[PDB]
Amino acid sequence: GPHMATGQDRVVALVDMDCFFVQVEQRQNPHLRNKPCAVVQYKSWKGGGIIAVSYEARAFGVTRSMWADDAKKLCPDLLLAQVRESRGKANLTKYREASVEVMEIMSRFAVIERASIDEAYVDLTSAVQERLQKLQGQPISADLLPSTYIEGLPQGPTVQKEGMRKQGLFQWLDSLQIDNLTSPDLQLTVGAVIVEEMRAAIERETGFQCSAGISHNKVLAKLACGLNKPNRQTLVSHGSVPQLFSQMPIRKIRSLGGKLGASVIEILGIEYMGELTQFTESQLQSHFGEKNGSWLYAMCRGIEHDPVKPRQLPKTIGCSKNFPGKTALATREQVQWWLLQLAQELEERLTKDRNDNDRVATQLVVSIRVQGDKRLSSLRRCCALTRYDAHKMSHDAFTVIKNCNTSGIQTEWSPPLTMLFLCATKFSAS
DNA sequence: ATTATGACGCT
DNA sequence: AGCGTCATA
Ligand SMILES: [Ca+2]
Ligand SMILES: [Mg+2]
Ligand SMILES: [Mg+2]
Repeated sequence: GPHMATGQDRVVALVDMDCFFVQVEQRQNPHLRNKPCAVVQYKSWKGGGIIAVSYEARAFGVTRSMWADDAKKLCPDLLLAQVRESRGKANLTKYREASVEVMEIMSRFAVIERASIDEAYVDLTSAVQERLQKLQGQPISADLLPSTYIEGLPQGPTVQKEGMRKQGLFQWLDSLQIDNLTSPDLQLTVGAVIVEEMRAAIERETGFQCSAGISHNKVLAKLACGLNKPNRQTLVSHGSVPQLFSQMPIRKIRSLGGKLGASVIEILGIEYMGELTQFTESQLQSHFGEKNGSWLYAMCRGIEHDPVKPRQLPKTIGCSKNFPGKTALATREQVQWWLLQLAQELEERLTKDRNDNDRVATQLVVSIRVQGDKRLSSLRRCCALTRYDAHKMSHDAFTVIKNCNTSGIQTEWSPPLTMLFLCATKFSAS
């Protein structure tokens, strides 16, 4: 009743760049614009592995993780851009720098949490309040929401996509009560107005297009963002949740796409998020633990409290290379040479990070994989990171891992190494 | 032979 | 600490 929290206290958005690495390459090379194209890494093995795909190329069935040679079978005219290679390995600097461009623009509008290289959560609660004041009970025009979808509308008693969008928008705005500054639906709507403006700014100042979700929390905002891509934004109201969740596979909700989601489905014998409402909080805790159970109980009702953390910079700076199949490292000279290549890229990124961001990493984490192990990482060891020097870091990395060498011969390395990873962590102000 | 990352949870 | 899970291009 009057004491039941509805999780409508905040306005939260999730902004996600459309086919990000592709857009970075298309800005640089106009010949790639408005074409089926993809970004690939390496080239020798099956034409390279695809890591990003334009919407034009997706229409042919091209996807992430596909070999370019196979993608070319679906899309003969597919254009490719290759990730830069430095020191024998893929180098993602261009994309990291493009990400910074976008994150800095978003930060002008509100506090953001960097969620990945191409997405950020935005806490719009305060900005919405401000804007509501300037508004002075004034109605919100559809013209202010030119790329917004209202999930679940239109409904009730045109055959084009943009027509449906506008019909839904009209029904929503027609129902809106603007004299109530505390109406959660109004708050979301003003949130959407602001996100339109943020998205226009990103495009104007970078050339990049993105999509966005606007709701009352991070999980719903993230889900909303994916509902209408590319180049559009979607508002998911509290009221829209029961219908939305009634047919939403559990695995679509962030954090349930893996083993836990699978167990929820298996143990409870359900398929859709909405079916969770029929269990008690204690029942859910009994199966999935205290934390996950409480989270599930609230989430299936559209409620979640994870804050947008004020963090625009990554917490770690890492460098990784796989050495698949026959390329696995089997000699000490090999292992040392590659530890050095990695350490050299790490040093470059760390030094730049110190100058830009006034901080210094203090821990070096070294991880390897050995041939045969099914896990992504076989062994993780840490040592002190006291100086930004590539020769030192690589020597230290070798020191922490050298005991892994089963070989009776000092010069040989067995079992061969299929992955090396150096990560700088535990930053302190400087 | 997806790869190269990056955040957070468990014990 | 070191391992595991889930997620990004
Ligand atoms: Ca994206
Ligand atoms: Mg993304
Ligand atoms: Mg993606």
